[PDB]
Amino acid sequence: DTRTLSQQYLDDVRSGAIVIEGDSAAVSELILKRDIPIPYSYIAQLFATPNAFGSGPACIICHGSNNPTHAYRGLNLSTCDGLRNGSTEQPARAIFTPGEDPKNAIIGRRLRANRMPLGIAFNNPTDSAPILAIKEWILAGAPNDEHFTKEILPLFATDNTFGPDTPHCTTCHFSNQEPPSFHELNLTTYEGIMLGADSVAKGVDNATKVIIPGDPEASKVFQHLTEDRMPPGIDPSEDRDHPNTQILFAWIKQGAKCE
Amino acid sequence: DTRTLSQQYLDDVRSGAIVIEGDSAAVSELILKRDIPIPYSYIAQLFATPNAFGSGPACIICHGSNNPTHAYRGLNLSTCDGLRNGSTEQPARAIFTPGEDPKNAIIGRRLRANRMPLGIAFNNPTDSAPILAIKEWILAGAPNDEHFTKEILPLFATDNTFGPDTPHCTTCHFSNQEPPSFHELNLTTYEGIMLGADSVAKGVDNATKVIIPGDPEASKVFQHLTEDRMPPGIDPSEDRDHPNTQILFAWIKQGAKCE
Amino acid sequence: DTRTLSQQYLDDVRSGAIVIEGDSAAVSELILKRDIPIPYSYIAQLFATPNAFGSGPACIICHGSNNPTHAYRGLNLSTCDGLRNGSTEQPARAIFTPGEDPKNAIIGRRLRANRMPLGIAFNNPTDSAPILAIKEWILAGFTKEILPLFATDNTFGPDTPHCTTCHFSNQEPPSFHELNLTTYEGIMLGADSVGVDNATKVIIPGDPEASKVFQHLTEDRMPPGIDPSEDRDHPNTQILFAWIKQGAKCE
Ligand code: HEC
Ligand code: HEC
Ligand code: HEC
Ligand code: HEC
Ligand code: HEC
Ligand code: HEC
Ligand SMILES: [Cu+2]
Ligand SMILES: [Cu+2]
Repeated sequence: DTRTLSQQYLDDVRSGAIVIEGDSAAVSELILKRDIPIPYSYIAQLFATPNAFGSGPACIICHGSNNPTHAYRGLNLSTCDGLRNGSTEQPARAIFTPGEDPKNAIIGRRLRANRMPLGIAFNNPTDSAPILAIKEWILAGAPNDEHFTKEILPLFATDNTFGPDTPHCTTCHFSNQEPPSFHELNLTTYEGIMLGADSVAKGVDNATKVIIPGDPEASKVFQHLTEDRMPPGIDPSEDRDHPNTQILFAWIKQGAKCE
Repeated sequence: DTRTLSQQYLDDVRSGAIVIEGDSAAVSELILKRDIPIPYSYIAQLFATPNAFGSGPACIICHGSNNPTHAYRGLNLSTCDGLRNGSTEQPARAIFTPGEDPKNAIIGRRLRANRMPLGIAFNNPTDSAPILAIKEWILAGAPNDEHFTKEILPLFATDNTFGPDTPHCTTCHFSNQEPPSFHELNLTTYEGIMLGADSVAKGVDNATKVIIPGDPEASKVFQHLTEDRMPPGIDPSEDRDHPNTQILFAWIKQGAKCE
Repeated sequence: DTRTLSQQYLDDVRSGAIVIEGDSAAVSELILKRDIPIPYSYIAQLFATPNAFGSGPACIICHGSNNPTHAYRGLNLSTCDGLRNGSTEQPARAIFTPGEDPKNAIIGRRLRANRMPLGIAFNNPTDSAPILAIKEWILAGFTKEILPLFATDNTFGPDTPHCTTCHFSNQEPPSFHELNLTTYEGIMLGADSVGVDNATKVIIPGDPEASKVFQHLTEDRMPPGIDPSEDRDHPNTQILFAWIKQGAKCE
């Protein structure tokens, strides 16, 4: 106990414990690192203010109610209870779990995860023929059979597969070396797809699995194929590590408290 | 219909009914088109936040009371009731009518209509001699008589008429061909003035009469001469179709409900 | 005199009393000039909103409480009484005085005074060897121990220009705010000597805290890491000062 915020700051400026890289810095090093408590009052404002996590209309316009005709998915982001409840319209689901890191919970993917193939517009269907094919393949336990090789593998290497005028996934995900291949993810072979991302620069048994056999809902490929970044139409190049995103995550790790 | 937002959406991307042009898109096709209900809470934030409709101070600073010594025109934009009442200081007048399209109501012109001649500074009087002349000419039924040709017609073709270092209207409004004449409006002759704008590339059925004989208050000419765009000093080139404006308009058409 | 806001305006467009220079103008000529009353409701929104005075996180995040372990300096900017009270943590002190101009008060300096040397990062210490050397000299009311620090590169932190880089002459361009930091007299005369006997005094002997030099050396502009070139006369700053001068009223 006992040592003040001011006291640690004076000590950390002294030790060089504060590192400054593309500030931002004020937030990572003085707010998150020292685990300062975030009031719901600030979070409420975030969901209610246009451009709060990146370019686009305020979240509560489209998600301002638990009535599915007044709000998409009957998701009410405008109150603390509404946030904690998540989507109401069938199929109902929480968009995060209080006290747990939401980085990969639904609210996190919707704020940070660009839909794939990178740049594809939201008015392309998320239940098209190929997506549904990939879905069934994952359900099937993600087999390396004849069917996969002829009917599934080329989806990652063929132009205009998931919408008009879009590049094959293989354009950007084709090796295990970062530069030039993003997240060290290789989608050219079965072996590469099941291996997943970040397999070199951070373990190989600690790879970020991108297909989870039997569970399409949790498979990062399927998610990126079917989930549009919010607010709809946001440009993929907008900061995925926006301070407001981070502060929101912090408030959730702290218990998503209502005061 | 009794169909939910989500359902309308999954149906609209499939059919291709969603058109994307320079977002904007999220707002026009998902918010306005689907007739989503706008809460007063958001509107309040619009009038209380600086730069909400384009660059400048928050509206409620200058319009925060029905007491004419605390607020210009005794106009209170800070409460729902204040909005509905409008300007209180004599001459008292509503600034919109609940349930009616406000695009050309007082609130609409003050957000979207740049004062003419374009760019003229707001510290130029709005009751100068030329304006009053034009006012009276419209009161008289806008005759094409001897008087008009001599005393009124040149007011649109003479530099520095409505203020210092301002170009003649005739600089930008001189034919019915857009490029080069703005809004296809011609102020060089009586015939052109009564004809009005937008009569050509979209026909005589999208014509916009710009002088309404017997009513200066309703004549778009008189309006542009006397009404400074808000907040004062806002650059003419600021988006005249700001999303928050479009949302403000929507809330008014829905009835300006206070919850 | 008993004319409404609207009436004063019409008289002022007519009189030419309204002057427009790089707007900005609406707030200086219509809000501040006519002393429109500023509501606390707006002021609260200012401390609660990110980027309200320039780039950076909202003030009430780091200063949201009178508990020095939940808010820096035990300063609560999130309530009206919190504001008036100021810093709770020792040394406890108010950050402004209601009814008095706050421009060079603590809240004003933190909004408007870029830390020196210009551009210096906030993770550089403010009780380092050179600065502490200087603190005692002002307390004392020389040439070898104090003076050279203003013409020396990398004095107060790594990769920083010597103060003399920007303050080396008598008039404005190329010397900012007409201040010359190379000699004893230029330092005691102060800035804006072109002045010359009402020049903005920059050192107050016996009082480090009111000496503008000590202030700029030890006080980081808020929010921390804000780029020095961000408008130092932000309209929201000006409105806040207006609210303080009006009595810092809570209703
Ligand atoms: C309309 C203009 C929207 C705005 C503004 C925001 N979102 Fe949204 N959201 C919108 C649609 C059409 C959908 C898909 C609906 C469907 O039935 O498929 C979504 C989806 C979400 C979700 C996921 C819902 C779920 O998994 O059950 C989330 C978590 C979400 N949106 C959040 C969100 C946030 C945080 C926003 C502001 C930054 C935001 N949305 C804006 C439409 C619109
Ligand atoms: C470049 C033009 C790309 C194409 C084509 C595809 N993706 Fe992509 N991917 C790209 C980037 C820049 C990123 C990083 C995140 C960001 O939005 O900037 C990603 C990431 C993924 C991931 C997540 C990886 C993780 O470690 O969590 C997945 C699962 C993914 N990409 C899959 C994927 C698929 C299936 C694609 C084709 C349909 C595809 N990507 C195309 C860039 C590009
Ligand atoms: C002062 C700094 C102002 C700010 C900020 C805004 N407005 Fe304003 N407004 C101001 C003046 C000096 C005037 C004209 C006064 C006169 O006596 O003629 C106006 C006028 C309006 C009106 C017209 C109402 C009428 O009855 O004629 C409207 C509807 C209006 N202003 C709205 C408005 C909005 C929406 C603002 C924010 C975007 C806004 N004003 C800012 C002074 C100031
Ligand atoms: C160019 C430098 C212009 C001068 C000089 C004047 N106006 Fe104009 N006007 C201009 C533009 C670009 C527009 C479109 C709206 C915008 O703000 O960008 C207009 C519009 C009008 C209108 C309304 C037209 C409509 O379709 O409703 C009117 C009635 C009008 N302008 C009249 C007008 C008068 C009387 C002028 C001289 C005092 C004048 N304009 C100058 C560009 C320019
Ligand atoms: C953390 C991320 C902060 C944000 C956001 C803001 N400020 Fe701050 N402030 C912060 C620190 C680390 C310090 C120094 C602490 C120390 O012990 O020296 C300060 C200091 C101030 C002060 C001075 C208080 C005093 O007693 O002298 C003031 C008046 C101040 N800060 C105000 C302020 C404002 C107005 C902010 C938003 C615009 C703001 N701070 C943001 C940390 C952080
Ligand atoms: C530029 C490269 C600078 C260096 C190096 C130093 N200062 Fe400076 N100073 C600079 C500017 C552009 C300004 C104007 C205000 C602003 O923040 O932009 C200032 C201001 C001061 C003042 C106050 C002047 C006044 O009229 O009140 C002081 C007292 C001051 N600066 C002192 C100072 C010291 C002690 C420096 C080195 C240790 C120093 N300055 C370096 C630009 C630059
Ligand atoms: Cu302890
Ligand atoms: Cu029906």
